[PDB]
Amino acid sequence: TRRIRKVLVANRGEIAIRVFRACTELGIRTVAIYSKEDVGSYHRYKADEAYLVGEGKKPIEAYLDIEGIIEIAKAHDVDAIHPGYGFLSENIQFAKRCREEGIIFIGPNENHLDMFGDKVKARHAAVNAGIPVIPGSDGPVDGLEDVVAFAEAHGYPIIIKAALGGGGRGMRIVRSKSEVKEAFERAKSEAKAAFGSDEVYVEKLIENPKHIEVQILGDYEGNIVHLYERDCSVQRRHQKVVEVAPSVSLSDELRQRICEAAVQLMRSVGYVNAGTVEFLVSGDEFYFIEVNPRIQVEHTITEMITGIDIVQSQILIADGCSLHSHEVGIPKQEDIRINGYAIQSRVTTEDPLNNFMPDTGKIMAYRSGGGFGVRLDAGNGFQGAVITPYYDSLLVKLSTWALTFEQAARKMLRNLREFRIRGIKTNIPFLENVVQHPKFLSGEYDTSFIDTTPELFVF
Amino acid sequence: TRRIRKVLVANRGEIAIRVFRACTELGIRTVAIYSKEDVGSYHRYKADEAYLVGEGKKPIEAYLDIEGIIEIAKAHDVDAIHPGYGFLSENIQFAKRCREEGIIFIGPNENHLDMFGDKVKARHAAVNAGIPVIPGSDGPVDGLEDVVAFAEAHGYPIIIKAALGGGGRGMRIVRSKSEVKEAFERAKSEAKEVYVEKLIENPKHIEVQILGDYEGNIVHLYERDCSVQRRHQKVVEVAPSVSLSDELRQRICEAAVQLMRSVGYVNAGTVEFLVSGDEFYFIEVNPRIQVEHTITEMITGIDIVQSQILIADGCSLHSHEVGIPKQEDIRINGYAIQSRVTTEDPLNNFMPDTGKIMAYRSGGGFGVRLDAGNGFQGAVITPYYDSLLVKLSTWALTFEQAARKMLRNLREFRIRGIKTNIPFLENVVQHPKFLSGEYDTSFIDTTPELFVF
Repeated sequence: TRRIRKVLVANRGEIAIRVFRACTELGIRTVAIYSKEDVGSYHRYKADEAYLVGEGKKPIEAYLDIEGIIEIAKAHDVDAIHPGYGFLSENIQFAKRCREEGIIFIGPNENHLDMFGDKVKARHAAVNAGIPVIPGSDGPVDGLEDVVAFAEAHGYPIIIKAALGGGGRGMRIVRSKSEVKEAFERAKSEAKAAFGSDEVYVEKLIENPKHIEVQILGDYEGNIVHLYERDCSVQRRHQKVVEVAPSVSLSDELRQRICEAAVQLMRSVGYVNAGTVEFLVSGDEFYFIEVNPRIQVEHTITEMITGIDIVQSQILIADGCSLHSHEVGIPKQEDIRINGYAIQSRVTTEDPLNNFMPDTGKIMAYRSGGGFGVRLDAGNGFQGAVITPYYDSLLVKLSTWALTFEQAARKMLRNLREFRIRGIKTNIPFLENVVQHPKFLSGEYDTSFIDTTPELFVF
Repeated sequence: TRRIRKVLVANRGEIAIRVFRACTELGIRTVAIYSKEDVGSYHRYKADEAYLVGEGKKPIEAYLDIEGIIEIAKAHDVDAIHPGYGFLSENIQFAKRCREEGIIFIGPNENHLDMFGDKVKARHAAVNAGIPVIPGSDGPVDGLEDVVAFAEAHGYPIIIKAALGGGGRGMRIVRSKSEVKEAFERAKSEAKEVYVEKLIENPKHIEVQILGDYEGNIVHLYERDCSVQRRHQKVVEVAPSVSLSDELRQRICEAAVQLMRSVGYVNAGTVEFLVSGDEFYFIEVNPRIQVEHTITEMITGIDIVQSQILIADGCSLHSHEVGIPKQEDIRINGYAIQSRVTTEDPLNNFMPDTGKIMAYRSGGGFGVRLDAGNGFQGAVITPYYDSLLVKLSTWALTFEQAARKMLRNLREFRIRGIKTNIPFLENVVQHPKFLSGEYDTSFIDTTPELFVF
């Protein structure tokens, strides 16, 4: 039976607002939480009722207050909590505590949150399921001949990483065999000097990939569907900037192989609810790299090309409904379709002329464009608002759909342009630069785009 | 260009919450007004701001205080007012004051309101546009032989009415020539000067949605079928009409466009017709939005309220912002049905029940729109307004499916603490005559079972 009368969103800003709408639409009452920091936040007011959480804790911590949140749910007849993204949404402790208190958790099961929070467990999950992964040594290599033969087996470019460098430091790229001997000896002595261990791993470098992600929905009855892919190749220093759906110049036969790859893995683990599978792509090959056991900021553009409300589905799936049930109403795979293109970006208070440091303060004048095929998910982008340093400094999330990619791009550019802000800086001039650039407009581009095109940083 | 940054909704309940949605989806800030009575009304908390209006007036008059509404709008920097339906939404003096105070009126011009708020002025605009109307004597008849001849030209059945009387209190049907002699004779004695009209009996009731811009552009969004009526009240609307020919559909829609173009109508409006076989007849223009507007949005995929706001902001029908395709490219897909759940107890003559809702749960889901009025747990339903719990609209690829969803969702409502009309709504939507897709305005009033429970 449907149990969910009232839902609490344990989150803030645009994604809280997003789930409030989904709830109201479904006839479900809502509960927002806010920190002292958010006593003036827009989201506090878009819920049917709001309660202060994590009092005396810090700005970020007050949303991590697992016991105070749950104390609120039980205190006000909450049946289920939506975790949105990016706070407790992937936290195992939260989910099982909900389960103990008899509060439903909109999201997959804990063994899902665990298996996909560990890169090793996931890598194993994917190989078990028959999906390709990026070739790497499992431990640190024994010696030079190992790196040589790894390279003979997988082809350069390769990359050698210090063991204790963790991620992101003590890494060395090798493009040729004439390059490997010195590059290895060096990678040892340098990791030993900087971290204290000479141990290094090797990986296959998949260079300048397209970053392709697939949306997934599973019910408790084992049904799985993909809502096709979103293209997240437009990135600055590896952080997402503009997502496109579907991927413009992705082979449609390649589109197929990828998506099936994603369902085959999620079915093999019986993923329940909403989740995404990420791949890196080069030519005809693709490699699994991550699963996000939750919804994502950019879910919007898939909803637009498919016509499926993803957040409404999350809730219904959480109350026991199946993907093809009357209420969820998602069709069989072969009848799900994409129509046109959709693009998203996120207007922030990041000052591109100040190393993108987030500006703070009070927005004196605020006005936006909007319209058909335009979607305005506001964070705290409104006139008179007070933007603090504590959070995601997100003014509004902007999603634009049109029949043709070219059209979707004009729509985005035109609506970034229609914005009038007074009182704080924003990242609009950079967003403007990115989506107006011939390379993006070409539909054909990979993850090296932004980092490699310097004119994007002239204002 | 565009000037709308803030809109006040001069209304309450579902229609005001519906416009609050559109506004937010456009980056537009929202203000609500509530009467003292609606101090715990849901819509008050759904707007960005909210101010008590008409304090010290009756409940209805509260939402009729033009000067109190203007005041709130000026004091709070409102650029435009949405009247919704059913209060000041057709009030020429309301639109006049807005223009006066340079406040945009989300709706057509004052002359549109005037000509279409009068049956005579309306009939003349329809006629002057080449649109068929229902036959009548342009004045009182001179004697019996004129009635005879009127019916010979237009055909029985005819209707005889008194002048000092009015529609209803002074009206008599005549089906054959045998009656006219005695009927005409009676009408003269009873009414004690008479008029004659053709009777369009058991007509289907079809209305066409129209939109126009300040550039002179006009599109229809096809028709809604409102035949299903209890005592001429609308109970269940369907779109598109299930058993209405395409030729006839096309003919009826063009009639609506032709007529609205000829008057330069602007913003949202509806042209009502009565259809009989292959003939149809103009009867009314609703120069505002209607309750049923949901089901037309659903089949066409066009957001009418948002188009309303953008059109009043100067935006062209086919501009980037409004985004409506060429008339020829506008399509309909699937079917949509609307129902309104109220506290009308059909076991107490449909008298509106009041009180505190102790328990409330509804269904919901894909293809289901819930436009809440005051149907929520812990709500207190007063006898003063529309007494609406929730306006229910369902869409599906086929009519049968859309009917089943509507029926299925009605059955999921759990309401404890007060009566509703779901018992009637269910009987109506489950009946095979309605499911057949082939019914007219006589359906409800000639099917008694609908009132057994």
